[PDB]
Amino acid sequence: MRVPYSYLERQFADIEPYLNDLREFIKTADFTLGAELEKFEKRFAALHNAPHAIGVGTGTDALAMSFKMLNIGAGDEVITCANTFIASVGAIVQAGATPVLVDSENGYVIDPEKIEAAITDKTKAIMPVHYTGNIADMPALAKIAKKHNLHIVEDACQTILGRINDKFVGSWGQFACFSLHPLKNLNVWSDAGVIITHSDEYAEKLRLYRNHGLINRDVCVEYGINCRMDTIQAVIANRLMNQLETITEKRRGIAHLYDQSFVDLSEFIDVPVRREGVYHVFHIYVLRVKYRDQLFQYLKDNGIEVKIHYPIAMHLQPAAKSLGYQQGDFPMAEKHGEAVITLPAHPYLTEEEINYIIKKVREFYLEKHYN
Ligand SMILES: Cc1ncc(COP(=O)(O)O)c(CN)c1O
Ligand code: NA
Ligand code: NA
Ligand code: NA
Repeated sequence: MRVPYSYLERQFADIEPYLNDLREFIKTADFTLGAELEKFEKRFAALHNAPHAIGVGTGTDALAMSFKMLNIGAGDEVITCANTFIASVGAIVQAGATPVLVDSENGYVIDPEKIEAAITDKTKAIMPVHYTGNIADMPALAKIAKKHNLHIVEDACQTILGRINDKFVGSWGQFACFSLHPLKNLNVWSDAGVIITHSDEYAEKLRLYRNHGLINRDVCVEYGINCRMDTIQAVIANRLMNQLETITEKRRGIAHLYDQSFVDLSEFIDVPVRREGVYHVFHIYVLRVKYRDQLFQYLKDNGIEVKIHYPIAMHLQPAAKSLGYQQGDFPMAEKHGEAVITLPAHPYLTEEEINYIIKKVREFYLEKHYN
């Protein structure tokens, strides 16, 4: 059996309804900041019980633009996690700020107990990453931010529908930033980002900033950039998001089945603790395992498209050299690169495929293929 990591071919196999939507959309020629984009934004904001969503060019830009709104840039420090995707740190640098790294904890998110030690006179914000779809410990982070007068920007680019009990992501930061770039639980056919905020003023400012600072075709009130989400992609999003809630819950269901299927293999497989009240959206299903390289080769040889997210931690990337960190600074993020593997875990998998993955993972260890 070959079990694909990507579900895109399956997800968009029933293609005609999308093409039909496009056929009608093209007649309107409403390509730029059009009605469909506003429709999308209102639905997306509502999903997170927030008053405003602003569609922008990419998730990375969403983060950088959030820092711009907060006047965070040259000479400022932004604390984030050493265990994350490059764009998290890239966005800080794009804004002109200096990224400062803190280790992760049991569930791949920023360790709240390690944040204060990293605070300096230059710190202006904390940027927790809701990494793998897990939600950072926001009440703890909010407490720290309040104590030190710091802004929070939530990197939710893997975390549409993320929530802790009564509070959706976006409840704590001035901004929460998301991505619709495939793959995501809600993905369009290109790059796209979204900023949500509860601030009327910041929402208005962002709508100017994403569109050259133009308040109308004749007047630019303040220099801005060209960074808006495409109206035509909002067409795609508006159809797919009809399935967003079901996609996300089914993905959680698969993750739970995996958690249960490996519970007796704690000698070989470390399943992260699932924190109470935390609606982990399982963007990816990541385990820490023994003999990781060997397991990876084995599963691949058996047709399962496993991946590693990611082998080289932020502080060990060539781009990060000038930050001055060294191997040993971030033990959790370092062990992560050595130990993690990601299993295909998307809701377009068949029951047979999911069972096959479980069988092969167990078999590797039970039959001692590591020897
Ligand atoms: C944690 C994280 N933050 C930011 C981004 C950047 O998002 P985008 O690809 O839309 O720029 C990504 C990638 N989607 C991400 O995984
Ligand atoms: Na935590
Ligand atoms: Na996804
Ligand atoms: Na496009």
